[PDB]
Amino acid sequence: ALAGTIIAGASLTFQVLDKVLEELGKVSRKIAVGIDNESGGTWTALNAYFRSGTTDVILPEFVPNTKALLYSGRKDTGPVATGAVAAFAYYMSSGNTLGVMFSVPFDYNWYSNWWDVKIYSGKRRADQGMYEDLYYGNPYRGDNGWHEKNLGYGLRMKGIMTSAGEAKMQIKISR
Amino acid sequence: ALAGTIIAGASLTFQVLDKVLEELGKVSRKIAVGIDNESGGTWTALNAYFRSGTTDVILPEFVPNTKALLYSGRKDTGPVATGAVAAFAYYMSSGNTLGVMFSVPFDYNWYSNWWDVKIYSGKRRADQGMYEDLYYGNPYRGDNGWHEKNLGYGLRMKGIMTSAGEAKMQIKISR
Amino acid sequence: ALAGTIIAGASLTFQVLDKVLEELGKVSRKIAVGIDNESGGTWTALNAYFRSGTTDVILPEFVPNTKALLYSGRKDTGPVATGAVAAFAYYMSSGNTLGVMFSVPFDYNWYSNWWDVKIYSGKRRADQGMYEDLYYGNPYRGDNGWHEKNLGYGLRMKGIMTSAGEAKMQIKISR
Amino acid sequence: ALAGTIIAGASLTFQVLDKVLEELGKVSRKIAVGIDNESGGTWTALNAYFRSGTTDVILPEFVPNTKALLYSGRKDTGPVATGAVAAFAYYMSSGNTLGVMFSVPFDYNWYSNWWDVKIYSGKRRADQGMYEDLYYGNPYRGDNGWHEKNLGYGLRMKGIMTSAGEAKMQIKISR
Amino acid sequence: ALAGTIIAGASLTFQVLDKVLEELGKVSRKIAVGIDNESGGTWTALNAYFRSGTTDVILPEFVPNTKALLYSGRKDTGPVATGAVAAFAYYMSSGNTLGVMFSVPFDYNWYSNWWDVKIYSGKRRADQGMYEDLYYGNPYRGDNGWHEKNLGYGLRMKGIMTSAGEAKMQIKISR
Amino acid sequence: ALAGTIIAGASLTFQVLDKVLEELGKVSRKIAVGIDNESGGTWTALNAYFRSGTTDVILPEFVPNTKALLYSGRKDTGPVATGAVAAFAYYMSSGNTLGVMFSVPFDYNWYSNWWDVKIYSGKRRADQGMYEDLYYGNPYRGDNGWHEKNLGYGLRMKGIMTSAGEAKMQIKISR
Amino acid sequence: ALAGTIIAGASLTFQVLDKVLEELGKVSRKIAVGIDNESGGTWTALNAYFRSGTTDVILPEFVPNTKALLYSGRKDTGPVATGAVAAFAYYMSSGNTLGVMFSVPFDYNWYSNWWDVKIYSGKRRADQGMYEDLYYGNPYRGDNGWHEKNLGYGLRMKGIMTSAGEAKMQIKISR
Amino acid sequence: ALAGTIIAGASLTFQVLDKVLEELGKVSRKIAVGIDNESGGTWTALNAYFRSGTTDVILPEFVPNTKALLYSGRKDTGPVATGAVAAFAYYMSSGNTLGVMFSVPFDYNWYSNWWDVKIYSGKRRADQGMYEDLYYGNPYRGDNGWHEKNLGYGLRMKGIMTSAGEAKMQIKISR
Ligand SMILES: CC(C)CCC[C@@H](C)[C@H]1CC[C@H]2[C@@H]3CC=C4C[C@@H](O)CC[C@]4(C)[C@H]3CC[C@]12C
Ligand SMILES: CC(C)CCC[C@@H](C)[C@H]1CC[C@H]2[C@@H]3CC=C4C[C@@H](O)CC[C@]4(C)[C@H]3CC[C@]12C
Ligand SMILES: CC(C)CCC[C@@H](C)[C@H]1CC[C@H]2[C@@H]3CC=C4C[C@@H](O)CC[C@]4(C)[C@H]3CC[C@]12C
Ligand SMILES: CC(C)CCC[C@@H](C)[C@H]1CC[C@H]2[C@@H]3CC=C4C[C@@H](O)CC[C@]4(C)[C@H]3CC[C@]12C
Ligand SMILES: CC(C)CCC[C@@H](C)[C@H]1CC[C@H]2[C@@H]3CC=C4C[C@@H](O)CC[C@]4(C)[C@H]3CC[C@]12C
Ligand SMILES: CC(C)CCC[C@@H](C)[C@H]1CC[C@H]2[C@@H]3CC=C4C[C@@H](O)CC[C@]4(C)[C@H]3CC[C@]12C
Repeated sequence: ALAGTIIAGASLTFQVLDKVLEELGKVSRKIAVGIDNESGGTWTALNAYFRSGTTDVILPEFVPNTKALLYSGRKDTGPVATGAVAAFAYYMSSGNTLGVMFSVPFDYNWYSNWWDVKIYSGKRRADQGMYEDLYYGNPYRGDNGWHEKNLGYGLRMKGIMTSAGEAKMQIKISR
Repeated sequence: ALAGTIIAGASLTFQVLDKVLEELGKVSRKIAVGIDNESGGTWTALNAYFRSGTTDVILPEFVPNTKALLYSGRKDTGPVATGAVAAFAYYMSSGNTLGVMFSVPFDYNWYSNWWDVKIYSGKRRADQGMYEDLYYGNPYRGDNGWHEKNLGYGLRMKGIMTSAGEAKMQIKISR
Repeated sequence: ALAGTIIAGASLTFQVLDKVLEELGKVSRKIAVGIDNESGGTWTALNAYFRSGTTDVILPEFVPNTKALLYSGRKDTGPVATGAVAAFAYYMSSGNTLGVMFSVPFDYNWYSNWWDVKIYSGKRRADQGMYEDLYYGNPYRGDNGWHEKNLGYGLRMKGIMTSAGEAKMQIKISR
Repeated sequence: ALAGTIIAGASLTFQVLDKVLEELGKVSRKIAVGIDNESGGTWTALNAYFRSGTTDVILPEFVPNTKALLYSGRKDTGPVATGAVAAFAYYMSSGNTLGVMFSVPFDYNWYSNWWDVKIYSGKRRADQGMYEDLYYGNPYRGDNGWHEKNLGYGLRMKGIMTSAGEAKMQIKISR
Repeated sequence: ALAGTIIAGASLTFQVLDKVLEELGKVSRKIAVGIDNESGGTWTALNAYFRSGTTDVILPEFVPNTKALLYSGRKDTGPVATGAVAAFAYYMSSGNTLGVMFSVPFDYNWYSNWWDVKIYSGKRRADQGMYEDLYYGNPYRGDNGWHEKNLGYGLRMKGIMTSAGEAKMQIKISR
Repeated sequence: ALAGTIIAGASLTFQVLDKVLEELGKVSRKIAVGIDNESGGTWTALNAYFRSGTTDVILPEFVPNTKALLYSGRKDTGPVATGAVAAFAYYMSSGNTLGVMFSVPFDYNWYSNWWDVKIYSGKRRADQGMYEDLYYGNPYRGDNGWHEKNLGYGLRMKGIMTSAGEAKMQIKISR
Repeated sequence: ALAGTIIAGASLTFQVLDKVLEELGKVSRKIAVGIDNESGGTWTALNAYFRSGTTDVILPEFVPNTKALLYSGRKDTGPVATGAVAAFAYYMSSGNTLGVMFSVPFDYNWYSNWWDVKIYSGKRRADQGMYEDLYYGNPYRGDNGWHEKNLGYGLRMKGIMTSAGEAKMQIKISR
Repeated sequence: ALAGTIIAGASLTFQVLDKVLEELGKVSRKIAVGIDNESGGTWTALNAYFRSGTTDVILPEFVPNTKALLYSGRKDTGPVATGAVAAFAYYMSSGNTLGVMFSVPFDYNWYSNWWDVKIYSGKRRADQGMYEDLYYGNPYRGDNGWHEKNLGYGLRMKGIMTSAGEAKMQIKISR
């Protein structure tokens, strides 16, 4: 009976697809970001632009001097094969913008964790352009290594990002 | 046997529908709203009009000056493909109405999170008209970005709404 | 074999009915009622008449002045397609009766939440007549909106009822 | 094969009976009873006679003046279609017996909650006769309403019983 | 095929027996016994003789005057259709023995709860003879009723036993 | 098909054996032993010899005068039809050995709980011989009864063992 | 159909192997070792050599005089039929090495628990040679018995090991 | 029917693969690392290079003198047959680099736990070269044994690594 075999095959297809979707839904991609502000002035949040994923918290409005920013991101809920990729911008009291990019990809056999920090002149909101500038420029690997560079404008950066799918990023901005 | 194949196909259909309804019922759409009142006077609640969804709390009767409003909304219980969309109104002591709209849709490949704040002359209750004015005017995206505008009548607004299906919205109204 | 097909169909019927009855039993209809008494005298409970549903608490015997009544209702246990509909009466010290109606229906595509408050001359127990008077008169919608009216006899009402199947109602009676 | 069809039908019958017995065993009928004693003297327990059901507590030996009796009853354990129906007796210090009846039936489309209180001359134990006198006399409905009557011998009663299958009963006996 | 039908029937038999044995194993028969000693002297435990069942505690060695005995019994573990039936004996300081019998049967449509208290001259250990004397004499029903009698030797008893399969017994021995 | 019937019968056999082994592994046999030492001197542990079962605690090294020994035993883990049977020895300061035997069998329709206490001249370790001397001599039944005897050497014993598969034994040794 | 019978048999084989591997994985073999040091000097850990199994703790670096060593071992994770067998060595301040062997086998119908303690001249690391010397010499049984011997060099040992698969070992080394 | 047998075999294959992937995902490989710094100066983290696995913590930025480093590593999430293998580097205040390697493999019948510590001239980041130098040089086995060596530059090392798949490593660096 053709119909009986079709029903058996459709049932097997249903079981396999159910398992596959459950597996895809259990994949975890998220990041916890901490940034120390020793720049000498308050930071004012502009926006976070998520190329992939979303967040369960609002971008904290202010980061006073000698205080820390706590932020986080995660992939979209469900069996969707995307990660947590974003760039966010804080307007500094010195009159320039601190842009921070992270990328925690879904497919780890084509991509890796990446991150970068840059200073943009004036007031600059995070968007796809800023994310492309940070990601396709010279970003750091999320390689469990500490990295240091002069940001310019009398500011320097020191930070690290882990290599895990549930990533941690720690950065200090100093003057 | 035709009847046996019909019964097998019906059993498979029942399994598939049970799975689909369970997944539809597991979709989460909700919003938590905080509004700081620095206008210089008490706010008196008028009403919340839900275009979609409902709420587990009553609209707080009063918001005193320098205090905050806590409110929330959620989608309807069950496998129903709708979100949490509403506009609510607070009569301010200055004699005008603060109207706030949020939209957290169900289907995110056609819609996005949106929100807006406006002041209406006199005492004005939230209804479908207020929701349409806010949503089909010039609303902000729930895009994880802070936005500021002059509300008029000596009042200004600064706020943010996240992009998640479980959204957070934070607004401060200031004079 | 006719008997074998009958057994297979009966088994499928049993599975479907089991699921349907479980789903019907999971539907939740309940209400939490709070009423502030600022009338200037004690209220004495008469009775609550439930058109639909029941309650897990006794109608509180007294509500002193400046105190609040806490009451609740819910639908009947099991896969029964009814809601929580009632009218209850408190004898006020002024010599008249405060009647309160709520309706939280089961089927939300034919009915909505409704509520009302009225004052009846003398001592009047809640019954089907009082429920019909409140429900088929000019009741308020449970629309997440605050409503105000003069009850008469030097008393006024201000209250709100939410639109959810698990509803909250808040009322204040004032003089 | 006749035997194979008999075995299939027997398996279906066993599944259906298992389901039915589980549901019958999940039905809950019970009552929690509180009685305030303001008669001016101690009450001494005589006995509780359960027409249906049983109890997890002993009838409290004494109820001193200005104290309260806490008692309870429940239906029999298992898939048995019976409720919690009883009459219990307390010998009052005045020399007469306070008899209290409650009925929380199993089948609510033939029966309802009922209760009553009476005083019997002298010392009188609860039995089937007392239960029949209270139940087939003029009992109150467990209808969420407060009721008052003069018990005689200088005593009066005020009480209420809820309409739920998990019932609450509150009575005060006063002089 | 005869063998295939035999395997199908044996599988159904195994399922039915598994369910029946589980149900039999879930039946609960136990008793909690409290006895107040106001006799004027210490009691010294002799033994408890269990006609049915066993216990999870040792018979307390002594019961001083104005103190209480706490004891318990239960049916045997597993799908065995027996109850908790025992008689236990305490040697009183006056030189005679207090024997106490309880019976909590398994099959409640042939038996009921029963209990009794007696005083035996001298030192008398509990055995089958004592249990038969108490059970087949004039025992009290576990009927939720308080009972009183003169034990003799200047001692009297007042006690009660509930009618449940998880029974409570409370007795006071007084002089 | 012979092979298909063999496979069906083997599957049924595997199910039955799995159930039987699970039930056998759920049988509980254990004992908790307390021994009060009022002999006037310290006891020094020699050894415990387990005819059946084992223990989760070490034999306490010393039991000082007026202190108590806590010990325990249990049946072997798994679906093995054996109980907790042992004899253990404490060398008393008076120069003789206190030997204690307990038996909590697996199969209760052939065996019963038994226990005994004896004093052996000099220093004597527990072994199969000591266990046989105590068990096949004149042991007490674990029958929920207190028993007393003169141990000799100026020492006497009073103790009790319960009849349960999870047994409790309490002994006091006195001088 | 040969293929269908092969598939049915392979499925049964899979079920049986899954159960067997789960059973093997639940077998527990572990040991907790405590050693009191009353030798008069500090012990310095050298190494533990595991003939079978592993450990979740590091060999404690030092055991000061009048302090205790806490160590543990266990069998390898998974359905592997091996136990917890080891010898470990502590260099004593007197210039010689304390070697301790334990064996907790997997298969208890061919092996038993064993243990021993020895002193080796000089500094001697634990290895297969030391384990063979202790295990194939004259080791003590883990028989729930206390054992005493003169270790030499002015030192003596007193200890005990239980007979369980989850074993406890207590040893004191004294001078 | 060829298609029916193919579907049955595919269903069995899917069950077997599901079981195998679940078991592979349950394998646990991780390491917890503690390093005491008694060198006389602060350590500054450079980086950790993971040949296999990843980590849930960032490499601690600094290790002050007389303080300890806490670090950890684990295998990649999912049914991937790899372990936790890494080398990490701390720049010491003396001007040289402390490099530490650990290896906790997945397949224990081809590999074993290994570890090593070395000092490299100047500032030297961990990479594949450092890992190869440590692992294919003369590393210590994670064999539950303490090991000591002179690191040079006036520094010495003493440490231990356990043999478990959930490994612990303790090292002290001293001057
Ligand atoms: C072959 C037979 C059994 C098909 C029966 C039609 C099924 C597929 C139809 C009938 C009723 C339908 C539902 C009706 C209403 C809703 C609520 C809506 O917000 C989302 C879709 C959902 C949940 C529909 C899903 C599809 C549905 C279950
Ligand atoms: C076809 C065969 C298997 C039918 C067997 C008859 C079944 C349906 C009968 C036999 C015994 C019956 C039970 C006997 C006693 C009680 C207790 C009563 O308070 C509620 C009904 C209940 C629980 C009955 C339900 C129906 C029942 C289980
Ligand atoms: C067709 C074949 C498999 C039938 C085998 C007979 C079955 C039904 C018999 C054999 C042994 C029996 C058990 C033997 C002992 C007891 C303990 C008693 O206190 C209650 C009944 C109970 C639990 C019996 C229930 C019925 C029983 C399980
Ligand atoms: C038809 C084939 C599969 C039958 C195989 C024989 C079965 C029934 C036999 C083989 C080994 C046996 C077990 C061997 C040892 C023990 C430990 C003993 O203390 C209780 C019984 C128990 C648990 C036996 C139960 C019965 C048993 C499982
Ligand atoms: C008919 C086919 C499927 C049979 C395949 C052979 C099976 C029975 C064999 C192959 C590999 C074997 C395992 C190999 C290794 C171990 C670890 C050892 O410490 C205990 C036994 C155990 C767990 C073996 C059990 C039996 C085993 C699973
Ligand atoms: C008959 C058909 C369905 C066979 C399909 C091939 C199966 C057996 C193959 C295809 C892909 C394979 C996997 C690919 C990658 C990995 C990660 C590796 O670290 C461990 C093995 C594992 C998990 C492989 C296991 C075997 C695997 C699942």
